[PDB]
Amino acid sequence: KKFNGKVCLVTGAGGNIGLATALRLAEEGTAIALLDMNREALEKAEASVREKGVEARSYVCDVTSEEAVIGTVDSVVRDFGKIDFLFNNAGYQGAFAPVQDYPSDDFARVLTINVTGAFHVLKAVSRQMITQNYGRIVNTASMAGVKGPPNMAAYGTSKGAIIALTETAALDLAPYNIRVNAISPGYMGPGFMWERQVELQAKVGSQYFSTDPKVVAQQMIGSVPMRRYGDINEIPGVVAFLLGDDSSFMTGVNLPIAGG
Amino acid sequence: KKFNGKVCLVTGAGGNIGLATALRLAEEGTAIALLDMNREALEKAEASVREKGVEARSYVCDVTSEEAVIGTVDSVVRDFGKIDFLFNNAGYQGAFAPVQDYPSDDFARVLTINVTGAFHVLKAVSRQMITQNYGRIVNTASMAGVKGPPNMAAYGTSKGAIIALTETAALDLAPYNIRVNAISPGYMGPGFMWERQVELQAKVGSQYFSTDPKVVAQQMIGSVPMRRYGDINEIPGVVAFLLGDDSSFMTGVNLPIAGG
Amino acid sequence: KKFNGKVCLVTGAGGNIGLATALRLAEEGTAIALLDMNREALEKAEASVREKGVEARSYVCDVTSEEAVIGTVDSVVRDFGKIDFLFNNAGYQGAFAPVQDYPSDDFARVLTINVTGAFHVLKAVSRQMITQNYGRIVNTASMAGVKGPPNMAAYGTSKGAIIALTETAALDLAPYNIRVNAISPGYMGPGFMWERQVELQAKVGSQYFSTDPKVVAQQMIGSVPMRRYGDINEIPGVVAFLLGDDSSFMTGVNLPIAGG
Amino acid sequence: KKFNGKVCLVTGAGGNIGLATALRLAEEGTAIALLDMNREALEKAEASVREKGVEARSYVCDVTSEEAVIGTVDSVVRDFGKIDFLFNNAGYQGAFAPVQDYPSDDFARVLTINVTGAFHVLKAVSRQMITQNYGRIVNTASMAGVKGPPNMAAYGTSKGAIIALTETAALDLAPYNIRVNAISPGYMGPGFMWERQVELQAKVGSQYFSTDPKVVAQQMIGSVPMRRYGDINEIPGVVAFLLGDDSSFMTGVNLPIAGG
Ligand SMILES: NC(=O)c1ccc[n+]([C@@H]2O[C@H](COP(=O)([O-])OP(=O)(O)OC[C@H]3O[C@@H](n4cnc5c(N)ncnc54)[C@H](O)[C@@H]3O)[C@@H](O)[C@H]2O)c1
Ligand SMILES: NC(=O)c1ccc[n+]([C@@H]2O[C@H](COP(=O)([O-])OP(=O)(O)OC[C@H]3O[C@@H](n4cnc5c(N)ncnc54)[C@H](O)[C@@H]3O)[C@@H](O)[C@H]2O)c1
Ligand SMILES: NC(=O)c1ccc[n+]([C@@H]2O[C@H](COP(=O)([O-])OP(=O)(O)OC[C@H]3O[C@@H](n4cnc5c(N)ncnc54)[C@H](O)[C@@H]3O)[C@@H](O)[C@H]2O)c1
Ligand SMILES: NC(=O)c1ccc[n+]([C@@H]2O[C@H](COP(=O)([O-])OP(=O)(O)OC[C@H]3O[C@@H](n4cnc5c(N)ncnc54)[C@H](O)[C@@H]3O)[C@@H](O)[C@H]2O)c1
Ligand SMILES: [Mg+2]
Ligand SMILES: [Mg+2]
Ligand SMILES: [Mg+2]
Repeated sequence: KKFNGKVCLVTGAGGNIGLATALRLAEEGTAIALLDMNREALEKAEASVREKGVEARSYVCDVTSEEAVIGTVDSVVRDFGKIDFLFNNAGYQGAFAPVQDYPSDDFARVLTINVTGAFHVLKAVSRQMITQNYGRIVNTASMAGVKGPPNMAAYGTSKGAIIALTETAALDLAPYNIRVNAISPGYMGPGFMWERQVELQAKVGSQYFSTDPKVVAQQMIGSVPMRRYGDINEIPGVVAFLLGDDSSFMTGVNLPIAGG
Repeated sequence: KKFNGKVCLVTGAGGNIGLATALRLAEEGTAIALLDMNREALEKAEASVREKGVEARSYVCDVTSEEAVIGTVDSVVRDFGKIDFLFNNAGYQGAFAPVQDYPSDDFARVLTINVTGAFHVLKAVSRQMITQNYGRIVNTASMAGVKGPPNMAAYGTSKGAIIALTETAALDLAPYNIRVNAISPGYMGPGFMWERQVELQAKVGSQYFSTDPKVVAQQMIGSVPMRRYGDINEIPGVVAFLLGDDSSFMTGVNLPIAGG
Repeated sequence: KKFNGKVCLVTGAGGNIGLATALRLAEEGTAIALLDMNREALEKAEASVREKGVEARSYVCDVTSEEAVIGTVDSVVRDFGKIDFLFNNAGYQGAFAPVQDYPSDDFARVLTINVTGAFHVLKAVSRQMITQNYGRIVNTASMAGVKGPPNMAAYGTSKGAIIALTETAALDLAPYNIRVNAISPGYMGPGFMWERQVELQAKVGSQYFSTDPKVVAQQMIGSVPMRRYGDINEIPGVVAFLLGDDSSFMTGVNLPIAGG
Repeated sequence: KKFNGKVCLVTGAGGNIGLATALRLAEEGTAIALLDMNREALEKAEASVREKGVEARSYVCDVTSEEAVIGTVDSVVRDFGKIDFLFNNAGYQGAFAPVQDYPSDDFARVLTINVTGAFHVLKAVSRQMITQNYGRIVNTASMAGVKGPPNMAAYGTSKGAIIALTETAALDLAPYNIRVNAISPGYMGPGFMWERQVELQAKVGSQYFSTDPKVVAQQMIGSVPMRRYGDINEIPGVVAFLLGDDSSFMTGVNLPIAGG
């Protein structure tokens, strides 16, 4: 059971992928600092992680506020003593509309949470890892960043930005024994947020998907070679691999988790 | 002269690549709407363009203001009647510092001008191109967005965003006879933008470049297979190719202009 | 009308893309050396080119035979004096079958004609260009090389090899004022090639396409954002662009011609 | 210990990466079927594997001979009963020379061993895996296939072919619960295969490296962000990740193991 004595700051920890990844890292003996802007979801997640029997604490923090991020990371360093791993995962999906009708205020919001916020967290945590001369970081990008999808102007651009940020961060931090990589999930389901993407692409009425949500879900699944959307639980193991020693000579890489 | 009869809106038109491209398109016959936030630069550029024998006009506009962009685009349409081509090129280079010390305010600034501003222009202009059922767009990305460079966290992420946005826009706009592509210049020189980069990279003291500017320019040119930086004038032709009919079945692509 | 005085060796010249491209280069004043193994196709192609009014000669040659290629290039050099351009285009589509039943002999044949054969030509011709300290080369790859398609194991591998060979050759030949690039056409129609692709994909019965050829054609067209296959006449201008001076700082690049 | 009861066929099992990978898989409880053309290296390699306390057997076989490949695979299924995992790794490094001087016989030999032979193995084994409706495959590509390197025309081309072939095979075999992925090692040292690369690049005297072998080695390490070549033992864990359940929703992907 590796990761014993390791500490991981998970952002967006109250959400689907963040909670699922925290549990896996915990099951592995990792101590977890949960960070999310959503208090209710945060505490519900903290409870599920505590059972795993590892040390764990929560921090309500809006990553777009750098002052709140810096204070929170400092409280984390104070509460756990160090931050070995970072799963820089908080994010917002954005509206769905073709570019000519894309809500402009929403576009800046997507960039601010997904890029600037992810950067606030990476910067503050990286300074700490530098003092430790050790650290492994995984940034959550997306297949939308690998190839811009229809009606997702903002999100796609935010995730493509994350992929480049990951490469630049990998180069800057390499000298301090820190590695930085990214994961790019494709269609993940079910539950919800899969339903959001299905309903909202359907509502657009572009040539890319039907306006019938049941039909859209089939077109999306139908595009995956494995012919299923992925289960949220198929992501934590990729994260763990990128944080652990088997990826020791890997940095600056982006792993599609998309069924082909 | 192809392009005879066409109208191209060029943003960042008072700057290096923007002016060079405007001139080349004017030599081919296209009327030019120049857009830049720098009035002094615009005016010198507008006079050079008119020397080529086409109609040319200037619009002082900060692309970060959507209200200014929409106002300007409307005036461009009132003055020229249409907008056939768009060279979405205004940009800011950003600071040079490793990620752990990257100025946070600058980070948001780079993203707002390079991604949100670029998006404001793309949205307003594509609305007009849809009305025409005709449009060709070229977004200026960068080799920095193709692979994130050291000490350029914000700039590389902004151009990685432009590459994905170009893909999404291409998908969204294909049904209306609009194509959307990008160019990704590598090391281009001489001049102070080339000098700013040599100088500011040298200043960081990172492992990637010497602290001596003469050695940094050597290291940069020495990383290019053609062993020379590119001339700014080796960009206009590429933009013209992506706007004209020789690229009629290409959209959503990104062209490296980098020497190998 | 540039290319006056230029000499272009086109392989696969009797073929569709080859003849289309030779005509366009002839229209720009370039003299054409036509190379193909198919004599009937060649003579009809040559007649079409001469009609353009430029110097032209045909060479029956099987590119898989290095000795035939060497002797042929020597003859083109005596007959025209030099070889400024090369469109390394001859190719074979291969069988269509899922990998577990892909015909092994055919697999080897696809690699020999599409890779080894293109390499024989590229080597022989680059020697002449180094002697002239000038040359521009375009290799015909394919979207199947950019992303391996279903049931096309050999063809995809052959074009993915062409994309790498193009990058190495660009590096190797850079010091001699030689540029080497590639084009990657996607779906092209109508005609024999298109009919074959559709028909043979339908016959496989794989999950990727309908078993009814009428539907398979619609599915292929349907996968394209521009919602049409491309016309081979949308390829010559791209080759011409990669050969001429507007691409002067571009080498080692691969241009998708795929509709999105 | 996952993989208890698993059987993995490893080709090039007498070589560095193949032996290192089989040992790691044996430590996880995997029975190894070692395949190579060199009997003596197989003997030593199998000796090392046995010592991990798992069932292991060796097979002398030239992957370029399809008849030998099918016969060997049948024997493996007879001796172990099934083939759950495949590490398709045998390969030949090729000559080192600028394309214009690349030895043509060697060019073909490289393709035949690295592509056709890997294909022979992939085909025969996928047929078995289809029978089980279960299989995980890892093909060894290389960073040379990700971007064509100077003086390695044949090798880069063969590895670019492997990456495309990996994508096609992932599509073809996905319906039978089989996944196919690749790894792309960068600079791996020390040893004599690394020394061979260093010595032969130095020998070419191209502009890409020093002519002094000692300096070449430093230039290669210096191009790595992590500033060190990777250890061969930093590859096994990646292959194991790609064969195990943590990569359950990943197929058609290529993982660089290159230091940045
Ligand atoms: N679900 C998918 O299919 C999918 C695919 C690709 C990428 N992703 C990405 O994975 C990550 C996690 O996504 P999910 O699937 O877990 O969704 P999710 O909504 O359940 O979780 C995202 C979490 O981040 C939090 N968050 C949002 N804005 C924040 C802010 N300003 N400060 C702090 N926390 C904030 C939310 O409150 C939420 O708990 C995101 O980056 C998302 O874009 C998801
Ligand atoms: N020079 C290079 O080597 C290089 C390499 C890769 C990409 N680029 C990109 O090419 C484009 C043109 O760059 P350059 O080389 O021409 O530099 P430049 O500074 O000369 O021109 C950029 C121009 O955009 C304008 N601009 C900046 N912010 C603006 C705003 N908010 N609103 C309106 N105009 C604004 C500036 O006033 C300037 O005239 C940029 O997007 C740049 O990032 C340049
Ligand atoms: N047509 C398409 O849809 C398409 C799509 C992607 C890539 N391509 C590639 O474009 C190129 C030309 O395609 P096409 O559409 O023109 O096909 P085509 O069949 O019309 O012509 C190919 C030509 O090459 C010649 N040729 C084949 N083997 C040869 C050999 N050993 N020696 C000399 N000549 C030989 C043929 O005789 C023929 O004249 C090929 O490399 C092909 O794979 C075509
Ligand atoms: N060493 C590196 O730095 C590096 C980097 C990228 C990719 N690779 C690739 O990784 C794989 C492993 O290579 P290595 O590093 O282990 O070198 P290696 O020489 O130690 O092992 C290659 C093994 O394959 C065998 N082989 C060669 N031709 C064969 C044939 N026709 N039939 C059966 N077996 C054959 C060899 O005899 C040898 O045992 C190769 O595909 C190689 O090209 C290696
Ligand atoms: Mg990108
Ligand atoms: Mg015909
Ligand atoms: Mg490739």
